[PDB]
Amino acid sequence: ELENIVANTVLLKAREGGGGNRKGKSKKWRQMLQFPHISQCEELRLSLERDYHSLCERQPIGRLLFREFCATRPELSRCVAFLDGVAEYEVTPDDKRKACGRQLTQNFLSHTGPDLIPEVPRQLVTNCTQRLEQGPCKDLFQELTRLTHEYLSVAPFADYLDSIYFNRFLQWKWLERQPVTKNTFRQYRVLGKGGFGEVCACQVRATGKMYACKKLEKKRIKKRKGEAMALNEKQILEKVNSRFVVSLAYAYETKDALCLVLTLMNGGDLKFHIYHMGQAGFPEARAVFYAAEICCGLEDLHRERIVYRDLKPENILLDDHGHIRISDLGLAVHVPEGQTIKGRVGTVGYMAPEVVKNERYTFSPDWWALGCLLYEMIAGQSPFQKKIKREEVERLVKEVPEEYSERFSPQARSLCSQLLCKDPAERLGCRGGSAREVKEHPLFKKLNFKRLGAGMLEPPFKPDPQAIYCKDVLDIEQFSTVKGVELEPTDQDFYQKFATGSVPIPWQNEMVETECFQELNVFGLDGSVPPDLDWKGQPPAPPKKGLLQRLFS
Ligand SMILES: Nc1ncnc2c1ncn2[C@@H]1O[C@H](COP(=O)(O)O)[C@@H](O)[C@H]1O
Repeated sequence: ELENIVANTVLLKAREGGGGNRKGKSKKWRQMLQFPHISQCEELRLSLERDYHSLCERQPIGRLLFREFCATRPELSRCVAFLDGVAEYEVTPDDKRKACGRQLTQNFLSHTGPDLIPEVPRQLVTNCTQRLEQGPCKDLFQELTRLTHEYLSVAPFADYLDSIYFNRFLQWKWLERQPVTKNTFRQYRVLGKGGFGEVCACQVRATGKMYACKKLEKKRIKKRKGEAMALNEKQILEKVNSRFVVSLAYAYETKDALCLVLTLMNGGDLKFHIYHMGQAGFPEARAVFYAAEICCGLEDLHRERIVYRDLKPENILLDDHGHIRISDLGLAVHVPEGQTIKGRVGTVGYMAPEVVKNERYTFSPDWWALGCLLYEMIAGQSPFQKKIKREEVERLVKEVPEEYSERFSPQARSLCSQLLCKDPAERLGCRGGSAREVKEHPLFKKLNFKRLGAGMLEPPFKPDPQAIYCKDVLDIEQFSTVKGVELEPTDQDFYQKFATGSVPIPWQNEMVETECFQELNVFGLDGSVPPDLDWKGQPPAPPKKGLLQRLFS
């Protein structure tokens, strides 16, 4: 008994605040994150490409340092501010947009004050001013935005690369490139049973940020020969950078397992929220909201020529504020432009007709599963799965249309139905509109999609922070740890391929949030209080006025 309540309260403290001043941070982090010697970077300097878009735009710390560098030179300092303005304007609602836009116009484009960029054609200045007033469109400034970046990305770029700031960046880079091992994290109670090992929470000792650790047991992998299936999930997760898919931050090995460190979703899975949450299912508004999100998620994966192939309740999780992210991408795969793929894989009941039939496809199955899941949310039960045997369900799918209980509204039916159309080439989404058409379904009346993608819409249910949304430890299974299997040289080569260590972007963001960046990066503030006496114990000319007062009365 003891054990459960323990790890439970433990986790809550960590999720709460941790250890007081040190927000989860180990009492010796400053050391864990001590920068390397400048010379230790020279190697890494040569490796990194001199690519503007890479160093100044994609890599948060990179960008930050670049901004920080710009802050010094007024001509740049103002370029940056300008970009930050447009970026805002381009998300500012219509009723306020014109008011906001005009301020930037008068601030940065004033023909009176110092000029913005070295060579700006007077045409495009006035040309923009006009187009503004009559109908303030999104891409109003794109002309200048493009020109601005063109400016920076040349000489002010080279300048930064050849600045101290860039050295500082190299240091930061070195840190992320450092080996990661068991030691980098703390462990906690498990959270669920994965396909290849337990998933438990974990904290980065040095930064104190929370993560999930998907463990995949080295042995259980060779037995099932699911070596690709692992590497696959990783390589994908690595590439992805969507708001609706869990980001991966680390990939490392232990004696027994390979690990994926993932965005810790505190609200648990939907399989929990539907079944073990009093009466089954969700009110319309709610189920809608999720589908709507999961929609964008799918959009994003598809926009990246990737098909999920495993949308279901086990694999939709919730964050602290109450948004969702698709997870477990073991089955996912990349669809080359202008091509199709055959593959009979998934979870029974959620696999689309053409899948079961072993037919070629692209993105169909996902939109199918969204139906299945949207159904399973409102209805409170799988539309096809009381325990039912294997083959029958497959048949039940191939031919038998869906049956509605009295919970579905007029429109709630129309969507689910269109998504559960057994004819792939006529199924909603797959018709030739991608997500665009699914979004345009009238069910999503009072939801502004542009905003939802920014996460600027409040979810109709905020989880209780003090709650743990999953089973207790001894209430979770464990398959027989079959012996009679020994790891051989050939496997190590793969383990090399797998454990990349820290993932650049997410690593960096962690650094920023946990404030380590700002706390550690800044140089020239500590110890800079100009000494009372010189090296030979003498006062300067003239002697510190406060010092005398400390030696007399
Ligand atoms: N990032 C995460 N945050 C919280 N729980 C998770 C996370 N990833 C997986 N789990 C839980 O562990 C189970 C097994 O992981 P998976 O096999 O990846 O779905 C899932 O069904 C979830 O309940």
